[PDB]
Amino acid sequence: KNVVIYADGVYDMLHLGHMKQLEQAKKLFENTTLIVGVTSDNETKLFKGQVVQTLEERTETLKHIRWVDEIISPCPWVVTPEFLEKYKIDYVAHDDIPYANNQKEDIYAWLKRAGKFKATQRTEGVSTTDLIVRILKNYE
Amino acid sequence: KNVVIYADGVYDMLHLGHMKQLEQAKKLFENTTLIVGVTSDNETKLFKGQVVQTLEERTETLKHIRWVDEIISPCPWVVTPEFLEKYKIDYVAHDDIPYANNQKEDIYAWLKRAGKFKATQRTEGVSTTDLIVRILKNYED
Ligand SMILES: C[N+](C)(C)CCOP(=O)([O-])OP(=O)(O)OC[C@H]1O[C@@H](n2ccc(N)nc2=O)[C@H](O)[C@@H]1O
Ligand SMILES: C[N+](C)(C)CCOP(=O)([O-])OP(=O)(O)OC[C@H]1O[C@@H](n2ccc(N)nc2=O)[C@H](O)[C@@H]1O
Repeated sequence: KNVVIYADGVYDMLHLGHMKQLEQAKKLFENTTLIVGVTSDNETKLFKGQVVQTLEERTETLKHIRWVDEIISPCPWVVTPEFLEKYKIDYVAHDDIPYANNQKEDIYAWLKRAGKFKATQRTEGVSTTDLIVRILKNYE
Repeated sequence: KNVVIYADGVYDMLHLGHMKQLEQAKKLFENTTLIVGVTSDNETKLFKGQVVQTLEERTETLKHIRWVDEIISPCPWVVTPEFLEKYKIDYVAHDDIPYANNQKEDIYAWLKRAGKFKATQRTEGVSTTDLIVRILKNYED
């Protein structure tokens, strides 16, 4: 009854949305190991856009989060079944929103069809960027 | 054996500096209870300046940090002997820069004289605002 959970992400400018996500992942079953995958600077730039923080920084911050049991740094961009079998992963946690890879429309779709995906919910309006937006409007 | 450490703060827009301070506090001794105090919205505006996040949001964020054993929200601005009595605190953990208000040049002074203060180190250039400065200095994002 100990279920391995893999949640992957850039985890740039770690903020309460990520932390709450990691909490949902950890708490999907009574007993878990939560493995966090953090993407590389270079893949993140190729496929998404430039990263504010290096992989080292993004990895360091996540060590402070209560829910995290293990970290894979760097992690791959797309989840392969070789990868699930290597880290003994039972389910992959991430939001519902289809995640495009330029021509490939949802890199998580295979996992949903395979029965190996658990949806977590986004939290809105608490990003590191929304916080600065509040500062620039209390000025004004 | 078990030592009770009290770290107090605003803990606005929680960032790696804060987390590292808490980590240091927690690890001051082999066995500890880390109690974190989080200041009220109105006292923070009155004694320090704008607080971006409410008391509820600052409290919630700290819920997620590995080192935190207990939170006192809201906490008082100035530590008193009665407060250390109430929670059984051995040491208050904070950076060693004297912290002024209207009445005293260092609100930590009595604890420092009393052998009841543990200095933690600041970590510079990792704040939530410093991160947003790196986006803006290189708008290539
Ligand atoms: C690169 N991948 C495909 C391997 C995973 C990347 O995933 P991502 O770009 O959604 O990364 P991210 O760092 O933005 O999000 C990481 C995790 O944070 C969660 N998240 C993020 C922001 C937010 N406001 N609420 C959230 O719940 C996302 O749902 C995701 O589950
Ligand atoms: C208001 N008090 C007097 C009740 C508590 C102290 O309030 P404060 O203004 O220092 O709060 P703060 O939130 O700015 O910082 C709280 C704690 O994080 C530490 N800190 C802060 C910023 C930073 N870059 N590194 C840190 O180590 C501070 O030294 C302090 O120990």
